[PDB]
Amino acid sequence: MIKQRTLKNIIRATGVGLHSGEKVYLTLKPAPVDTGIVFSRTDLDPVVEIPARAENVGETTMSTTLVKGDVKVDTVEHLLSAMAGLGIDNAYVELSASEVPIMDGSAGPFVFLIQSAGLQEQEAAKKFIRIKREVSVEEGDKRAVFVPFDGFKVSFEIDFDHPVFQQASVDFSSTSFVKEVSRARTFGFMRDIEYLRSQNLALGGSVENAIVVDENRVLNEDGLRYEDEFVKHKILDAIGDLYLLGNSLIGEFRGFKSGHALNNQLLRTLIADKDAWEVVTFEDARTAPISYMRP
Ligand SMILES: C[C@H](O)c1nccn1Cc1cc(C#Cc2ccc(CCCO)cc2)on1
Ligand SMILES: [Zn+2]
Repeated sequence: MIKQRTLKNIIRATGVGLHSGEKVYLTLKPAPVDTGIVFSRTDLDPVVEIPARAENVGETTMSTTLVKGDVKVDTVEHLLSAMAGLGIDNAYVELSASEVPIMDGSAGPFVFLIQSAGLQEQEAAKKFIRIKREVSVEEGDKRAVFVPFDGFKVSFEIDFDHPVFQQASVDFSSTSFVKEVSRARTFGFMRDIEYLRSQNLALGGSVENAIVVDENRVLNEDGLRYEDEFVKHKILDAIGDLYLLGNSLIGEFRGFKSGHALNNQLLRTLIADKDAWEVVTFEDARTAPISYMRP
């Protein structure tokens, strides 16, 4: 059967929050079956724990923020993307501050650390949420859509009014999340330093953790990791936001200029429409529509 997975070993990492600019220490730990992904602020006394679920998303401005009362865990999406890509069902994520570290701006450092720790299969069937009806949310010209699909696939399209320009579609049962998506970096326009550092955001942002773009070009000296890196990163963001569902998806997501707000809203509409989805397990991995890497 397709079995639940956790980490084989604990792993640690350190870095800076993109938005807050704070040094943060990160600890990923194994967790028992049906725990899901749980974030833990271990700098507070008592320790405050926020399950990574759609219901705990409190802010969606330029990142996906988990919130429980007055306590937040900011920028969960890239880490959650890495967990989903390697099929981690259960894990404690400890943090010494209010934000996941940005690392290099992509999921690469996370997938690397996870696979270094190794994966551990658990004796419980993995639960999947299967999309059985189209579910669509729109707001003005942006749209986010679930469509039934025998597998897992993400299509995205962005329309930035900028000289450097986009669309991509990836089927994750036939192409590698790691090779083709995980290295795609966070990005920001120099245009938006008015906006960002008037809202006191992106305090930790630099060329070390983001593609910086002026009116005409990428300012990073070594340029781009992929020709379509921007749209690839949006796909990475979506995978992260969709994992707040609490179970892995069988279906297709289509994004049209969507982002954190509209992705979360899709999940909330999905959850609410119980005719559009079902929980399923696979007693024989050989007949299942998706597959994962050997542990
Ligand atoms: C964090 C979220 O998941 C995300 N992924 C891609 C973009 N975004 C949104 C975003 C994007 C950003 C950003 C940014 C920025 C701007 C300027 C600089 C350097 C300027 C001179 O050294 C560095 C970084 O902040 N939030
Ligand atoms: Zn991102």
